[PDB]
Amino acid sequence: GSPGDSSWHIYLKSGTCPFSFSKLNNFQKFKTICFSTVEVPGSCNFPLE
Amino acid sequence: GSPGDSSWHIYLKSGTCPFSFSKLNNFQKFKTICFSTVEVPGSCNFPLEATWHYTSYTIVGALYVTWSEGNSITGVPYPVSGIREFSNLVLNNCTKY
Ligand SMILES: *[C@@H]1O[C@H](CO)[C@@H](O[C@@H]2O[C@H](CO)[C@@H](O)[C@H](O)[C@H]2NC(C)=O)[C@H](O)[C@H]1NC(C)=O
Ligand SMILES: *[C@@H]1O[C@H](CO)[C@@H](O[C@@H]2O[C@H](CO)[C@@H](O)[C@H](O)[C@H]2NC(C)=O)[C@H](O)[C@H]1NC(C)=O
Ligand SMILES: *[C@@H]1O[C@H](CO)[C@@H](O)[C@H](O)[C@H]1NC(C)=O
Repeated sequence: GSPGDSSWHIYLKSGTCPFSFSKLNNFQKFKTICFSTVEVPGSCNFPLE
Repeated sequence: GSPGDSSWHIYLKSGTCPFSFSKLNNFQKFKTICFSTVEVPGSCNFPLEATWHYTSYTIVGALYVTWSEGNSITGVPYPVSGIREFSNLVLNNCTKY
């Protein structure tokens, strides 16, 4: 309710993917994506800090 | 018995290894290999993919492989049996030596 999170700063880093997270909303073209939050072989990652 | 697998297409992809899977049988030279199917630190991988008439894709497993460089172990296309020392030579028209 009261934002005790005013001091904690949680944000994304830049991992090993050959693109950025905040620039997927620009006109980037792919073939298929399938995001996930558990480990899948053959996949890069964005850490969380 | 009856091949219900006539519609499912399971095949390998190309992972992060600096060579290909279908070209290890050519005359590639290594030092030691030790293939495995469970996770070992310091090893690249070939993913394994499944699909139904190429509509939707999924990832099933992997193949893990280590190596080191050398000139001791050599791939061979097919196991010729009976020969004491493996060599081959084709004369008089165009080959790939
Ligand atoms: C500091 O204390 C105040 C009151 O003691 C907390 O305010 C309420 O705390 C309760 C229980 O934690 C919450 O259910 C209410 O939502 C809080 N009020 C509001 C307006 O949000 C306050 O949260 C405390 N600060 C913390 C825990 O960081
Ligand atoms: C579709 O049905 C037929 C018969 O109902 C299946 O044929 C046999 O199925 C049994 C049990 O599944 C197997 O033990 C036999 O080996 C099958 N026969 C042959 C010649 O293979 C058929 O397999 C079914 N198709 C499926 C399950 O995809
Ligand atoms: C060329 O190589 C082939 C190998 O398939 C062999 O059959 C043939 O006799 C050779 N010579 C000529 C003139 O085609």
